[PDB]
Amino acid sequence: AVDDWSTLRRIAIDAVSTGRNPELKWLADHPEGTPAYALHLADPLEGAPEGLRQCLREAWDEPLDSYVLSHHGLPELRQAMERWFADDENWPRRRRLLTTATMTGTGPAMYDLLRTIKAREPEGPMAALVPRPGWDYRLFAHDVGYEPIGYHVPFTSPTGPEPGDLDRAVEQTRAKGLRPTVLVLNPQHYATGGNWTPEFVRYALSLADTLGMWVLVDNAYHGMTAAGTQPTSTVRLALDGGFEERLIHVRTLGKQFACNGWAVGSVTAMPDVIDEFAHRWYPGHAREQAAFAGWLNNPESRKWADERREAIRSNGDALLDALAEVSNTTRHCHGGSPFVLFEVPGGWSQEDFRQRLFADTGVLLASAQIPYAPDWVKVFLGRRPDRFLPAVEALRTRPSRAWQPR
Amino acid sequence: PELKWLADHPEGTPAYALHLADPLEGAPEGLRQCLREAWDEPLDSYVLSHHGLPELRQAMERWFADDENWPRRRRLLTTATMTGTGPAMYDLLRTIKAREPEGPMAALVPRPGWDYRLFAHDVGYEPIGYHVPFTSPTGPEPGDLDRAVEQTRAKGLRPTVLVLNPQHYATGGNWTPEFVRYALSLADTLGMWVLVDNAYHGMTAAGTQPTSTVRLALDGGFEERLIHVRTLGKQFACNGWAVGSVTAMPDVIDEFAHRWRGFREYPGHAREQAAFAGWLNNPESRKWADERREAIRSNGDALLDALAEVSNTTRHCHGGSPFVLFEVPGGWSQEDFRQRLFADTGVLLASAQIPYAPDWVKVFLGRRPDRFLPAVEALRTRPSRAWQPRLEH
Repeated sequence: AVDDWSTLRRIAIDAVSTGRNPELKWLADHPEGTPAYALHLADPLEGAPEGLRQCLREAWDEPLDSYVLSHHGLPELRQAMERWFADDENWPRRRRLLTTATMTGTGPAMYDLLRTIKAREPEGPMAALVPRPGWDYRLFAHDVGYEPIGYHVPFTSPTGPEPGDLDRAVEQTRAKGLRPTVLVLNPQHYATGGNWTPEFVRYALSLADTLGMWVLVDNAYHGMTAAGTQPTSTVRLALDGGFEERLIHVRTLGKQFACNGWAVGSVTAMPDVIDEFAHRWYPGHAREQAAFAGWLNNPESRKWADERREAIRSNGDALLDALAEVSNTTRHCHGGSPFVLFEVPGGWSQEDFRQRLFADTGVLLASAQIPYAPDWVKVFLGRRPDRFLPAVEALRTRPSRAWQPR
Repeated sequence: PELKWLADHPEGTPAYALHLADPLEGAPEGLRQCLREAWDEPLDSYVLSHHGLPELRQAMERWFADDENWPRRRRLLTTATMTGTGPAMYDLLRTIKAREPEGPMAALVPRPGWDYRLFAHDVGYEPIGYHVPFTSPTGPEPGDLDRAVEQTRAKGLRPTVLVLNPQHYATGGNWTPEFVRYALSLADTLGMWVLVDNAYHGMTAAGTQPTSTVRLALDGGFEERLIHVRTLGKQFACNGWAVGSVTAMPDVIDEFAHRWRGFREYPGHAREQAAFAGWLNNPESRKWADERREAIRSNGDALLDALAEVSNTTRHCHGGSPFVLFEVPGGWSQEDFRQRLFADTGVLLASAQIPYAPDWVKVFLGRRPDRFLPAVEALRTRPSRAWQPRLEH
């Protein structure tokens, strides 16, 4: 019965404009004293696991407020992070890649990695091959001086692009007179729920090697596939295939541990690359770095992550059942990243639909943002069940004409 | 180089690292208490407002407007910064570029000064330095700005941005109202944006009145292209927290927040921001800041006294930003001097980095007296030949 309104008010309401996104106006107009549930972002508002917050609390009296004098972050965090991800992703022990810590988000990290690659490569016309739909890679690419070229990602298939989808992007890059310079992969895919095939990832890695392209793999959701799913590990496939020199792995700790605002993540690449990245393109936030190191070295973190994969599975099942009671549109729950997709009832468009649904039920859902299929909705599943299931209940019990085709 | 010396330092003797603008202290206890007490609140998520956490944006706007004596009525809007005022100035420079016609642009920056030239070059401005005299406690004169404008004109560049830093990193200067007024009126005539960095505004030695650029600007009507930037880090002994503020006209902040910052960074660090709002909204934060200006004054006096005891060179303590400057004895480069001094005394100092005066040292004063004064005593009681001239006429 516990909702999100008090927290949404604290983080989204202000006396000046809070942003251009429509949902911020809906929140500003939301009736005070009535429930509101936020399922539109991969961002659990109930907060981080207690074990992590306890690490932060217990160090309040330690001198952790200054600059951090290693540009790569605290060694204790670098080590605990590389350990946790290498185990999670079954990295081989025989590797030359080194791991550096990032403290202001992996968005900024991939922006500066695109600049790092650009600095290492001969000046010329540069394409970044990015998944479409996908996360925000195209925005960083454009601002750094690459033309972003989308490769098709089907949302109706649990298994992601086929090799021919990549080939078509390479062909369009050549037709535009550009060199294919970096390929972004995101096999636990934001935000279709896909878990791309080892077949396609191996194809992508071999094609990149043939073309001399860099491969940037974003593994934000690798550890958050629904229980019973086997996530494809790009680093394992790449190193076993002998593609290492131009591999860059990026992964936020925030999506993994319900703490997006902590902004701690990791970048793993060849030594010369992480050296240029960290020095050319002092850090801070030692309190977050010290707290994460203690948490990741605690076996409770692995237990909590395992339990969360089971919650993602059961949460999706519960949402699917509710959607079946209130609606008759197509639904997907592919299990590869923690999102459910469903089609907007006929005669509605997705924005009007979500606005009306939020007014009638208090449940705020997100546009799926699929460019070739705009009128689909996406629902994030990576929340504690005691905070996700009340939102499902509101959908199942509060009537709305949003569900009825026009 | 300095970090290397620190590593070869013998274990068993005190080392005092005074070469950074960082006290290597815990942040004020009240601030850390605010962080600790909120450990069980749900503050781990992204912030959904593109200005940062509302309670912090509001508290820091109020605290700075009081500290800097801003007029109560103004159209400027204040946003929070969550990744450093360096990235913020990078994004502000890009916001300005997007609003001006294309063509070659100069950014006028203080020389010596902070690293504004690095951001300006990166975004595609040519950085043009204006002379900042370090011997005067009041900094540049109007003709120093006029010279940079004429250099800009001779290179066929449009002067597009002027960066002002009146509590100056890192000379100690406190620039005069007359100079800042001249700079604002000249920028307005030329259509230049004024970016004022006020990192050290609240950090002047007690008894020194910092010049408030925003007050002078708004009194004179120079609002439309004014941008204020100010970190909380240097003042409140918490460089690692990367919380600060930017204030500009509403349309400028919106583009900065939505497009230039907003297409790269997602707002976060709600824990730091809530802790700062609790601190700034506590009367103890103002009391602590006042007590800190007294500590900066007494620290600088104590260093000057110790220098008079062990040395016979020119020294400055201008009182406008928390730095003491002094000249190395004859026959010493600044690097050899600081390396010898650190070896003999355990006290590590910084180069002043004055390009027209290389062999000078600077000393940051913003640290607790019970931690600064032991370093001063080390300089007095540990003999060093660094203080003796190595030249003879």
